[PDB]
Amino acid sequence: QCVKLNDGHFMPVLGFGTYAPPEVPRSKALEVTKLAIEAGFRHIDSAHLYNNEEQVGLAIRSKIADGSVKREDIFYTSKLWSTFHRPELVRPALENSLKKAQLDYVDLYLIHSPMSLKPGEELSPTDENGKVIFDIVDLCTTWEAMEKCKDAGLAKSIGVSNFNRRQLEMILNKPGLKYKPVCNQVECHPYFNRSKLLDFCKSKDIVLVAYSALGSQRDKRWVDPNSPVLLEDPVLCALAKKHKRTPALIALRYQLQRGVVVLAKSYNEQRIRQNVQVFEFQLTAEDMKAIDGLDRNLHYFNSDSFASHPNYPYSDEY
Ligand SMILES: NC(=O)c1ccc[n+]([C@@H]2O[C@H](COP(=O)([O-])OP(=O)(O)OC[C@H]3O[C@@H](n4cnc5c(N)ncnc54)[C@H](OP(=O)(O)O)[C@@H]3O)[C@@H](O)[C@H]2O)c1
Ligand SMILES: COc1ccc2c(c1)c(Cc1no[nH]c1=O)c(C)n2C(=O)c1ccc(Cl)cc1
Repeated sequence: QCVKLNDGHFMPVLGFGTYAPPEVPRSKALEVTKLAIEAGFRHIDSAHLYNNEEQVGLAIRSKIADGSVKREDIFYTSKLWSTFHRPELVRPALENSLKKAQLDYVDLYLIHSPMSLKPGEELSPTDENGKVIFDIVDLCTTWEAMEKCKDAGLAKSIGVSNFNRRQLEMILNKPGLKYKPVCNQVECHPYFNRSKLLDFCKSKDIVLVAYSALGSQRDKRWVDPNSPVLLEDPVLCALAKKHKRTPALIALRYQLQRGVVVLAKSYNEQRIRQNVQVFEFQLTAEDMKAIDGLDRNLHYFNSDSFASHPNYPYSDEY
């Protein structure tokens, strides 16, 4: 149940999403990561941004200690936050994630976003007028620092997140490149299916990893409440009824059959266990075309405050 990455390592094709908004107590991340491993999740997606790597690492430690898994059975992802793009900050940021999680390595380290921010430990640097402070960094130099993290053994694989085709090509065409990104983790669901970007990634042996594949958590700081609810889509709901599954399972299976590695966040014990049932049924070729028809170019995150960023990913066609 894995895909082979272009560096030879293997990534489980279903991943557990661990982000929860700050109102959720941090003990929950510990509890649900254990439930996820107990349910069969082996790929766990975290990040410095999520303020939960300590709890996710504790959950992994606990399941290793009780004999449920070994460390090599777990695929753990962290991400470099955008205030750490300057190359001298990359390894210290990774080492800090490893210390928090009490891991010797991450299986995957990503550049969280191409949209560089003012360097510092402050995650949301803002000016005297409350505006986020951008930074200008050559992401090829960030990538060179990521490559050194892989050679140092601290990350088994390295990749990117929220890149568009042009930004991927900047890395791929970098002189003296040693490691291609193994993946590009991007927003991907039936209302924003990234088919052109997926075709490009396939042509370069880069895995597309889908986040907000269930339509996001609809956080009201970020999500227009008038945006359509993905899991209420009539086509998804009709397919769920036809297959005797759930709209969530349809949305996850859609990604698996188009060669996309799919993440699924749930902090609910029964939904966690439901999502691993994605492997138990199949969509027909006609089902897949019907879902392909749902694309609305819908980004669940209101990105107006970032649209002026030089590395804003959504100005290009893809
Ligand atoms: N690289 C990035 O920039 C980036 C951005 C966004 C997300 N991510 C990663 O992707 C992960 C998931 O994306 P997401 O956080 O946007 O959430 P999601 O996977 O789109 O799921 C969204 C909501 O679906 C609900 N859900 C889960 N399973 C369900 C089921 N079987 N039936 C019905 N509802 C179900 C969950 O609510 P309950 O918890 O109540 O089940 C969750 O809040 C994140 O946790 C994070 O790891 C990365
Ligand atoms: C749909 O929800 C979204 C969408 C985008 C998101 C996020 C959640 C999150 C935060 C988060 N929540 O859960 N896990 C995560 O990492 C970030 C850090 N995003 C980006 O950086 C991003 C890239 C391009 C653009 Cl234009 C805007 C934002």
